[PDB]
Amino acid sequence: NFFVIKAKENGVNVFGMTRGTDTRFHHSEKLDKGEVMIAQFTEHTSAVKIRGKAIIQTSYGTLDTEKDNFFVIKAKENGVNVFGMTRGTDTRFHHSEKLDKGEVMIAQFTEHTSAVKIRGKAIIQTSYGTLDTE
Amino acid sequence: NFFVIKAKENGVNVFGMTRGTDTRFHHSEKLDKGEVMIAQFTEHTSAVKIRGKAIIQTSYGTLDTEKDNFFVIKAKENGVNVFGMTRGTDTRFHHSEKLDKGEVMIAQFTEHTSAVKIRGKAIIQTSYGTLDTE
Amino acid sequence: NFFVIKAKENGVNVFGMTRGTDTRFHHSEKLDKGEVMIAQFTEHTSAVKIRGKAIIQTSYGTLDTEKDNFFVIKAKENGVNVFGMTRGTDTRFHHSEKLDKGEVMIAQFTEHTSAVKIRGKAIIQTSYGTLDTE
Amino acid sequence: NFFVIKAKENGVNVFGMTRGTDTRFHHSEKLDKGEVMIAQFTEHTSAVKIRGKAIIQTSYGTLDTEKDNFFVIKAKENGVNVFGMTRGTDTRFHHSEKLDKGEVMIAQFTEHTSAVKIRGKAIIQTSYGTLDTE
Amino acid sequence: NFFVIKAKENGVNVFGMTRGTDTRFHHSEKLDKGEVMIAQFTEHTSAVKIRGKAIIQTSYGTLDTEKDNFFVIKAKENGVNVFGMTRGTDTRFHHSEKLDKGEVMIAQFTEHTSAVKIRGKAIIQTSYGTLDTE
Amino acid sequence: NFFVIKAKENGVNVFGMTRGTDTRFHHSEKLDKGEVMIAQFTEHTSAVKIRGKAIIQTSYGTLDTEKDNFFVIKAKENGVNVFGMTRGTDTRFHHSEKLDKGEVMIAQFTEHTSAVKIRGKAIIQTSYGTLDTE
Repeated sequence: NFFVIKAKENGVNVFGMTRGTDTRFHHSEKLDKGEVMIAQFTEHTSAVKIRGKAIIQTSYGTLDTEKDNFFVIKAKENGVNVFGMTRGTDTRFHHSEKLDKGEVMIAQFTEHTSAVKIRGKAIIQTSYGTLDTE
Repeated sequence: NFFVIKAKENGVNVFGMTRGTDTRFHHSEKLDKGEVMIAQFTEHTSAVKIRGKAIIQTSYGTLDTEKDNFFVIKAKENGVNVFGMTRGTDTRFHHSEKLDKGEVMIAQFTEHTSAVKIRGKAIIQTSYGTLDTE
Repeated sequence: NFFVIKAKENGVNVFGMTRGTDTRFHHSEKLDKGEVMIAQFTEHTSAVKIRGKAIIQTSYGTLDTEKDNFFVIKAKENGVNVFGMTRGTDTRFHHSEKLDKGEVMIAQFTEHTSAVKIRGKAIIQTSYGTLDTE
Repeated sequence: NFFVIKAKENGVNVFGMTRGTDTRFHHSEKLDKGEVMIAQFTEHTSAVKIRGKAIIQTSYGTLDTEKDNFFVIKAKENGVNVFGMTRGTDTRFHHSEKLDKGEVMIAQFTEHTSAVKIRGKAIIQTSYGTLDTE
Repeated sequence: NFFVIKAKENGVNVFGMTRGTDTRFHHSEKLDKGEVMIAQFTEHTSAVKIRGKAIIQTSYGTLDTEKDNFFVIKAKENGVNVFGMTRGTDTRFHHSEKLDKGEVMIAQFTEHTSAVKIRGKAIIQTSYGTLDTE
Repeated sequence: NFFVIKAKENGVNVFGMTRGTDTRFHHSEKLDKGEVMIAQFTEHTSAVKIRGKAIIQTSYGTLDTEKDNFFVIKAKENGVNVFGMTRGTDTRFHHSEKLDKGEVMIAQFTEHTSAVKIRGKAIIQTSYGTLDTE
């Protein structure tokens, strides 16, 4: 599948997360005002972290960064965190991702992870609908 | 497929059942108030047992723990039990699962089981609709 | 595919027919009042015979035993019979199944049978709709 | 796919045509009043000829013998004929089938035939709709 | 896929074009008044040229010869021509087909051709809709 | 998939871009007034550049050159540019395409490119809807 982004300012950033349990950012894009980005989910990148004033658009609908298979998360407040399961018999929440207010995250479901856990107040969108932490 | 859970309290628990006739719980999660969980059905886990005050959401609709392919069961009362068939020529109800009032169960259909039998008063949801024991 | 049953009394029975031309019953279930059953069609069982006061539910709709791919039959009266073709060049109606008033039958289409013939007054449901013998 | 027939009298007949250019009838069924028949299209039988007072029902709708992929033909009058093409470079109308008023024909599309031609007044039904010779 | 034709006169003709860049007519059918034809698109025939007073019917709708994947063309006037691309690196319009007023053409997309060009005034129908040269 | 073009003048041009990171134009078509073109996306051509007064029609709708999976771009003004990502670990915007006011571009998603970036004011259409740079 694919997604669409639009920039409301200069400096809107994109971080690509390495696919797998070992997670780190390999890119730091910079988008000027009026930018529009189109991209896929690849074997190298199963998730994307968006930053800055931007508009994100996907199959589940259109999301705004400022307004108060795969899945969507929008951080309503600061300190928002996320956790990931390790597939297989060895079971534990491997990582504790972190996000700030207004940050957005998107990720597919990988052979390395079968479940996810979230912390902080945030909005969630899926192929089934939407879900708010409050 | 996938499912979504939301926690209304602290201590909402998740038990993963080992896939196959040999059934036992390999995990005991703990969810605080405001938790949200997303997970898949895996070769290691064909069924899930949910416990505590929570909201469960699936393709068949949205279910509440307190309000009075794969399938869904919601225990309306205490003493609710479930049974499973053994696939193949050797035919008999192998186990007698047990559930309490307000407990929820979800399970795929496995190569080890072709049919299921339920006891106690409960609610059932499927790709076809819903069914109440009363 | 799958089907759902509900019991209105004690003693609702289920007979599984051996897949193939050689047909006989390998099981005789007993369902108490309030029972609910879920099962698949398997290589070992291509058809099922239901007996007793029960409610049957499938993709073609919901059927009642008392009210006056695969296919559905409901015996409106006693003496209802069914016949099966033998696939291949050797062509003849191999068997003459029998059913009583209120009895229900369900069966897939197998490599052993390509056509079926019915006798007695009965109701039929398919992926296309419903059909009454009268 | 499949089809359904219902008999309005005794002696409703079914002829199965051998699949391929070499066409002849291998069966002559007899249906009493109130009969109902269900059958498939098989490698041995790509077409079926129906005779007598009967009701035929398919994905394209419900047809009556008396009222004035695969395809459907209903003979409105006597002398109705049909012709078949031979697939491959060798091209010619191999046969000239014949039908009487009220007769019905059904046939799949085979590796031996790519096109068909009809004569007499008749009604035609397809996955696209219906067509009358008049 | 398939198509349907109906004849409004005697002498309605059908020309089958050889599949590939080398195009010539291998057949010249003759249809009397009231004829109805059904045929497929085959490896031997990727396109068909229709001539005479007839009614053509396809998934894109119903067309009349007199009224003023694959694709459809209807010649509104005389001198209508069509051209075909040669697939691969070697690129040029290989042929210049010709059609008269009221003539109709149908063709699949082949490994030999990836694009087509038309000349004269004509009507076009596709899986997307219709298009008129005027 | 496919697309349709119509010419409003003489000299409407088509440029085919070589599939892959190495991009250059292999063809320069000329379309007279009233032209209509149909073509596919091929292994040799993953994108097409349209020039001149023309009407373009695709699954996402109908576009006009003058009015003020794969994707669509319409240059609203002069100086419009586009950029492409290089798939794999080696990550950078390889090229900076350029377009003038009224120019249109169409391209599939290739194994060589996973994302694209645009510059200038333009209109975008996708399987999800439309997007304007303003």
